[PDB]
Formats: sequence, structure tokens, C-alpha cells
Amino acid sequence: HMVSKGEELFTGVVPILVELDGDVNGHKFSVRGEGEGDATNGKLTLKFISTTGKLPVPWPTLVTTLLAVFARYPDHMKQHDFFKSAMPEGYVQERTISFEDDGYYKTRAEVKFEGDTLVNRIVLKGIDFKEDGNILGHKLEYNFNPHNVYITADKQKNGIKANFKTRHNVEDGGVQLADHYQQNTPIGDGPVLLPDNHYLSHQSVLSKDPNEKRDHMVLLEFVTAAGI
Repeated sequence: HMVSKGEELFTGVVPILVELDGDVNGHKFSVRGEGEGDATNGKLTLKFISTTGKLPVPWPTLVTTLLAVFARYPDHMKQHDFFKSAMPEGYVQERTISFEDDGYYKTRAEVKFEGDTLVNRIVLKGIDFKEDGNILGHKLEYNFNPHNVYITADKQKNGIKANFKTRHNVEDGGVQLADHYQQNTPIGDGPVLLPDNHYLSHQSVLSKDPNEKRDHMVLLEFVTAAGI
């Protein structure tokens, strides 16, 4: 049984469009992504390209900013899937991301259907980055650790919130942490599911298109919900 009407929009393969306009330490960049999401299997695959030349930041720092609707919620947890319940009208996803001993991103995204396409349209601003740090200096490995993100209800805002740390492998040993502070709120007025506390388990793969000459990232994400 479908617990929310929005759940029905994800039974098949859903086309995805991602658009990001960024500005980090004054360096402007634009990223466009296309792919598809398969919530039955908790999976999404996208190819992202820079339309503005070589990116001023590493692709791994953009992974979390560049689609929680595609997580697989097990049958006993369908009542906790806020993300699909907010569809098709969608939700706003806002974050602050603080990089350990470095600058920070502020992001605001709208995730919603435009026609039959799930669109993620993002503005990102980055401030206070070190010229020779791991971000502006491109010192992060091209991979992504698995992370469990604790999701809680934000009842006053009729949405969800999360705070979590990602760990980014630094070239030649060590890890750099990124503290994420996240709030999601529905765009429409229709009723949404507010979840009990639970976790989303993420696993990600970063790859390249051998025929793409522009700066780019191919991303696979596999995400499942688990109760406590």
C-alpha cells in the first residue's frame, strides 16, 4: 500500500535534471547534470558537466549538494518518507557545509517535478576558503566514503532536518571533515509525512566519461533507509 500519493511517482525510472550555479571565493561556475533515478532499487546515476571550464573546487565537495527522493524506504518504513510525500510540488533543501579548517558553502536547492522530470535547481555560495587548502588546491581524492545520515522531523516547519559529517580522503593520507547542517521544507501546502528518527545509508561511486573533454563527474548513489 502506498502511504503517500507522491510515492507513486517513483515506481519506475524517473529522468533527472540538475542545475547548479556556484560562486566560491568569487570564482563563478555552473554545473549541469542529467541522468535517471530508480527508487525501487534506491539508486540514481547522473553525469555532471561544468559549463564554465575547470571547476575551482573538487568534485567530491559537490556530491552532497548535487536527491533524497530516490532512497529506498523498506515497506515497514514507508510512513517515514517525507521526500516522496512532498512530490510533485517538491521541497526546498538548504544547507550550510563547513569544511574543517577551511571555508564553508551555503546552498539552497528546489527539488520538484517539472513535467515528468525530477529537477534539482541549486544556488551555492562559498566563502573564506584558503588559497592553498585542500579545496581550492584540489587535494582531495576522487572517491566518496559511505555515510549514514540521521534524519529527524522539523515539526514547526512541516519538514525534516539533519546534521552529519562527511569524511573526504585527502591525497597522500588523512581525511578532511565537512559538517553539514540541513533543513528541508515543502514547497506546497498539501499534507506531508513527517518521519520518526531514522537513518539514510549512502554509498557513492565517482567515475569519468572517457569521451568527455569538459571537467565532469559521473555519479552513482545507492541510498536505503533504516530504522533505529
